[PDB]
Amino acid sequence: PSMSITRLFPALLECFGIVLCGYIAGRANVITSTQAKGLGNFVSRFALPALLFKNMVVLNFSNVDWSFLYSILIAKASVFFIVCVLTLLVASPDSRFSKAGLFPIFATQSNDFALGYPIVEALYQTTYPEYLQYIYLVAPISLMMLNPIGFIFCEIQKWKDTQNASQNKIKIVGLGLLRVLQNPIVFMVFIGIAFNFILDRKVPVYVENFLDGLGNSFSGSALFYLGLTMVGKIKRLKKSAFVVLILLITAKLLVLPLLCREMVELLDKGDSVVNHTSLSNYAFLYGVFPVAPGVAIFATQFNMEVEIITSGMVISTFVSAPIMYVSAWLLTFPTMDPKPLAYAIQNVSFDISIVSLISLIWSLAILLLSKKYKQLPHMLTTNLLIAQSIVCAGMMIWNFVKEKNFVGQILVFVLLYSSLYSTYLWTGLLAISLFLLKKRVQIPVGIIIISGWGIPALLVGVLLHNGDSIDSAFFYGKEQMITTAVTLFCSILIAGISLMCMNQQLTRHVLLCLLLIIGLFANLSSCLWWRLYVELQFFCAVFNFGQGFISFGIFG
Ligand SMILES: O=C(O)Cc1c[nH]c2ccccc12
Repeated sequence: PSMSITRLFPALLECFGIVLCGYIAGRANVITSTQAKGLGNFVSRFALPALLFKNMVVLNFSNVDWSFLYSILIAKASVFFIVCVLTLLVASPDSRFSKAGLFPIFATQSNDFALGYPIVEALYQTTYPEYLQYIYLVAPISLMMLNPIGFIFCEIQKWKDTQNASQNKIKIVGLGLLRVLQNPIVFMVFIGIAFNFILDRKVPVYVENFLDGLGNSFSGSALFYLGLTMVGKIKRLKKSAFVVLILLITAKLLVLPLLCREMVELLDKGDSVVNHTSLSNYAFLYGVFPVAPGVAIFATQFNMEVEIITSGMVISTFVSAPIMYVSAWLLTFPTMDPKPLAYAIQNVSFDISIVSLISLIWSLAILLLSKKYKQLPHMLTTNLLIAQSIVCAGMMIWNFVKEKNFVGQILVFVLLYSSLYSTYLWTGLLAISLFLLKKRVQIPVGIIIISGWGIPALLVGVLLHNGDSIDSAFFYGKEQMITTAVTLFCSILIAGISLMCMNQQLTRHVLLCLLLIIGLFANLSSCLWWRLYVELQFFCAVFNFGQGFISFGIFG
């Protein structure tokens, strides 16, 4: 196989676990924001330049696939151009140039060294080791090609804000270009290239241990500092800022990886289908890396668009975790026969149910201990999150019970499927409560709760076979798909109608409902449908078990 895809979930757990460590440490004030800069300086001024220098000196340029680099770089330049032109057209005069600077940098600059490299290493270290080189070429060449342009627009803004000025364009260009040169990523690549040539790629035996020690310390240290910097960074954005942020995160995490993939398929005219495919897949995963923390640092250095950029970088980081897991598996499925693919979807489900369960336990613990479970709409959220926890238990039980008895499968299917219908129902009932709350009303909490669990249990009672199935979604056949479908059509209608009525704390609950409704749509589409089917089986499994992670992201 082209990707060791089984190595990705541990690598994401490493990455986002160490980010979560840093986030917990900042939240708990184990480290204050001023103490965090001590780690940030080590990370950025010592560990990163050592890592860059080391890898640059070792790098065999007579084995670089320049067509991959040109592809990713043209893809980034395209997204930069698109976001820049589109920003200049859409943004208002008073900050169009800061936006046209920072939004294209945001949309293109990846978290390549801290998050990209551990993930690439996990996937490709054994199967395609030269792909690890391209982190160190794409990420710096990306900066020195695209960042000066964005900085030039920030210097144009700074010039224009200094309204009395009439100063020269060459100052703007040189000053933007100099900020690129001053970046450790850029200058240690020039230096590392110089010592690649001087040293015939041999790092000196007596300097190698130092460069190992500093460079190897980078990854965890950077991920932890990324966690610390993520604390307190998502501010309540305006509607327009939130839509813009969604668009820019879509640029970074959807448009850019699609263009990376397309460009590799244009420009890699090499012969081997397997090499072409794995490189194409790597192009997509490369595009999926979150925004680099450096962009937020630039925004702070310019004092421009800082809330959008900082929030978006944080949100991009959190959103990249599932997108990257989901994408990498999705891109692996074409290479898998249908039974290895069935077990792959259960492995995905198990992996997702682990994180979701942990996130749900935390979310429930917060809602219970804060006693927010006594309030509305939070009590309905609490019931939804209980149902989501029982779904995640259902998956981990199903993983081990999947073909191992018969009546056990019925009890494992019974509780798990009833909870899955409940998650769907509570998604609608939650939106209903938001409408009723926004209306003023004596809200019928007891009826809402007992329906949100009893209607699911009655739906499964009505359903109560396919005993040999690996996938629980078909364990009671087409009649299960019908019962699931009607449940989803109920919940989608109920939720969409009640959110529409609501449109005539509570805002976060609307965001949860929107995101879950998009998920219910996937599982309804997949039920209405019954390679694209295995892909939406993945999106259904992903949602069915992973919905608790969305709940956590919005309440945590
Ligand atoms: O985006 C990257 O991978 C580079 C980077 C530079 N300074 C950082 C601090 C924390 C995490 C990553 C980085």
